[PDB]
Amino acid sequence: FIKEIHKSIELISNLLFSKNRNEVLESMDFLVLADAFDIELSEFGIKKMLHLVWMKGTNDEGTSISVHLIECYKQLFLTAPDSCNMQEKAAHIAKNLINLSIGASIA
DNA sequence: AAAAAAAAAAAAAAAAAAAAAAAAAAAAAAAAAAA
Repeated sequence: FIKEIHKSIELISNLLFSKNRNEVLESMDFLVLADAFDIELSEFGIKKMLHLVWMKGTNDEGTSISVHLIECYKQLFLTAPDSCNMQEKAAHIAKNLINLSIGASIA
């Protein structure tokens, strides 16, 4: 089942760049639900979410791709467990933001 | 607080109009021959 889920992550990393809006949105929700667990290649899928910052649209109904990407990365890398103070809230946020740019390419 | 209804968007198939290309017919011009 884990091998088939990894094949699924490999296919959803390609389906992120489709033309339908709801396909991209449910693909992003699937990758967020995978990375809420500790699936190994799921992080790779999250990297291909980062190139969804460019696809813009002035439609103004539902949630767009970038407006959903803000919420996805906010839940992933901009939160901490709520038993923390204000100080280590910012420390965990800054640790996640620093670790987001350690093993990074130019793109 | 949840469910139902209405509106908008998406996908597939079909139809209409315009543009381009092809074919046919008619007319005009030139040259040659005969009385």
